[PDB]
Amino acid sequence: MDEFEMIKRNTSEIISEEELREVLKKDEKSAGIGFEPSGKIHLGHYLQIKKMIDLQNAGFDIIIGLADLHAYLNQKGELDEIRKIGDYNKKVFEAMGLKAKYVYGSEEQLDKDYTLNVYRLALKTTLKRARRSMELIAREDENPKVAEVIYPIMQVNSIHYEGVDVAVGGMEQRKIHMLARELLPKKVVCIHNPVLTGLDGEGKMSSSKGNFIAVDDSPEEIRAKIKKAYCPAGVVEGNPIMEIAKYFLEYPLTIKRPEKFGGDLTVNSYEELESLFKNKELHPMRLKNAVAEELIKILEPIRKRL
Amino acid sequence: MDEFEMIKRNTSEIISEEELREVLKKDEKSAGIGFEPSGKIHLGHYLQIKKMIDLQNAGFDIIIGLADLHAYLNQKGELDEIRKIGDYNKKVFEAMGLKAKYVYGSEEQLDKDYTLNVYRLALKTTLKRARRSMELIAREDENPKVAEVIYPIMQVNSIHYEGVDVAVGGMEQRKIHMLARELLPKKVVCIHNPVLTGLDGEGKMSSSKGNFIAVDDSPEEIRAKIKKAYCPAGVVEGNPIMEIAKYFLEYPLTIKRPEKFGGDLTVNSYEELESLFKNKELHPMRLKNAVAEELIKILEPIRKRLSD
Ligand SMILES: N[C@@H](Cc1ccc(OCc2ccccc2[N+](=O)[O-])cc1)C(=O)O
Ligand SMILES: N[C@@H](Cc1ccc(OCc2ccccc2[N+](=O)[O-])cc1)C(=O)O
Repeated sequence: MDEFEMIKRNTSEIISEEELREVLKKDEKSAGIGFEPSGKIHLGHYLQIKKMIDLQNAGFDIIIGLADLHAYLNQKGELDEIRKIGDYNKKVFEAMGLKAKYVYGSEEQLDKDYTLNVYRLALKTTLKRARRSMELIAREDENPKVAEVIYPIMQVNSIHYEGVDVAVGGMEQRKIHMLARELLPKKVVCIHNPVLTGLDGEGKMSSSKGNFIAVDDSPEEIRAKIKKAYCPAGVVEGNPIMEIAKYFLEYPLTIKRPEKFGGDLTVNSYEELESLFKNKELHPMRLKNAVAEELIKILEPIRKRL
Repeated sequence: MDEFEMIKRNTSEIISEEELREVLKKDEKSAGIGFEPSGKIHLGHYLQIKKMIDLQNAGFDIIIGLADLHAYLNQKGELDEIRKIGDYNKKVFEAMGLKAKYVYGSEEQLDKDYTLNVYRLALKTTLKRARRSMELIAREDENPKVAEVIYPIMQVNSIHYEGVDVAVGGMEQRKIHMLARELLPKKVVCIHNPVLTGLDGEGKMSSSKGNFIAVDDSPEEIRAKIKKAYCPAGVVEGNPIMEIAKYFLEYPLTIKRPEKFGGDLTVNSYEELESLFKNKELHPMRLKNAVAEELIKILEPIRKRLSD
């Protein structure tokens, strides 16, 4: 019910709870997230988009940032019209149902007033702090580059020119946000979403890793990717199919099971599901076939809307 | 003599010797230097301006850069209207005889096309490279700031957007210029002028430490400032008064001396003067007063034009 807990849902960290409550009292508020344009949109993008719609529905005006520059800066893509990728990216977010104010990076990040504050910011940032903020975002080049330390201050100075009271992002962005809370004049609050494990089970879910499900993928592809996933019995930590169960699932839900071995088991909470998978009452194969079907149902509207 | 040797004169290093010749053969040609604007213009600035005039005499169109932006980036000053300070510096350089295209930094270091190339350059520059190039130009901060690593690329990028075939500066700016030779497509020629030691002798000449002789200093000060200089008999290295004779005074010179100790002696070259000090044949009080009197003469026209 309460808009606080609706926002706090599935959020690993909120800095801070109290500070959020004070700016909830304000009449007009803004929340902002930024995405580097990626070819295929995966589930980790959806989870963040969910929380923006939660803030949007809570009265927030939403700013979504497309970091077309950081593609060159972080060597993500040496393509000119990456905006074309971001166009589709912008379209996919609208298909999910988030009407926001999409601000491309190249529009606002070469202005003289902004570039000045970037140097002003570099006057207060130390080399050690900047590298520390990029331990989970950068590429960790053997011969590191000057662009690595420019990425955080541009990230921090962007938050300023967007003036968003709420700054959202993955847990990867925790350190740049703490740096931004230190240097920026206004103390924006930070909402950090959990990092999804991949279907490989070894690393985080990223498109380049290939361990990703796409809202654009075909129903049979979702069946196959899940069928091969790292779903171990008695494992809830590091289990990606259990992560899908925690976030993108709707309760109650019916799991088909013949009565000889148990019976149709309707679950009403992930904590119920977590207790049954941990004590080995539910088999991974059964969990995979169940989680797959709802995901196909949930991503199907977003699919046809494209 | 020839425009080469006039340009080589009193230069520590020229990268490259063969390249400068090819630049001189080109009819149209440009050379550029840059200065962080300071309140008082000491002798160390005059030496750099001289070599621009030597480049200007050879036909090089000259560009002087005023690093108004780097007044904050290196924390040289937090004052806003540094322009008025640098505007006084403009006329000061003209009195020395240098008419040039003065380009303020802030008027171009914030453009869209310039800023973008800074990032594109940061995608080819490593952190260790920029940190080493800043060794002689740093503030020796305990916790280094990101602005220290940003500074050299802006220089390397400023050199590009000025397209100056000849990039000239102090010997401390060597590594920044060696970075521009590696990164920039046009291999600009580098001319490195020596570093003048300060009157204290322990440090170098800077407007901060106060061990400087300004071109607007009053004639009695030049005598008193030189009177308390580190002039060690028999040492030419690290001798500031010796360096004044090497780069600024004109020859031949006759030092006044009673006959009993050798009489008035005629020195026709700094090498002869350098030989006498090593051979103890010349006392510092003599060399001090002699160097001072010749200096006020040289600084007299520049000093008068500033007045009124
Ligand atoms: N680091 C991300 C990419 C990224 C790049 C720039 C960026 O700053 C812009 C911004 C910042 C805070 C609030 C709102 C906005 N905004 O412009 O809407 C945000 C994200 C990644 O690793 O994907
Ligand atoms: N480093 C100096 C100050 C300094 C600042 C900027 C600078 O680059 C600009 C430039 C460079 C070469 C040719 C032309 C131009 N230009 O843009 O006119 C050069 C020197 C000091 O520490 O005193």
